[PDB]
Amino acid sequence: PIRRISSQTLLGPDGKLIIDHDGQEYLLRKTQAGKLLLTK
Amino acid sequence: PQPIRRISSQTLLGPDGKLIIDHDGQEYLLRKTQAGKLLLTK
Repeated sequence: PIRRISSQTLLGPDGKLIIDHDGQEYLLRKTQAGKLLLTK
Repeated sequence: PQPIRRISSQTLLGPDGKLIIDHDGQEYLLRKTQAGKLLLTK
C-alpha cells in the first residue's frame, strides 16, 4: 500500500511545509479550522 | 534534527507519486496526477 506519514512529521511547530514541484513552490499547511490545505 | 521546512515533491512522494498524510487520524492523499500536477485530497 501507499506509505503513511503523520502531518506532525511534515509540518513541525510552524504548521507549514514548502514543497518544490516542477519549478514552483506549493505550500502545505494546517489551518486554524484543523484542516490540511495545499495552495499554489 | 530540525523540522523538514522545505522538500522536493520527488523526495516527498517517491517514484509512485503518492503519500498518505495522517492528520489527527484523518487520512489525506498527496499525489502527482498522471498529468504531473500536485494535488491534496481527502
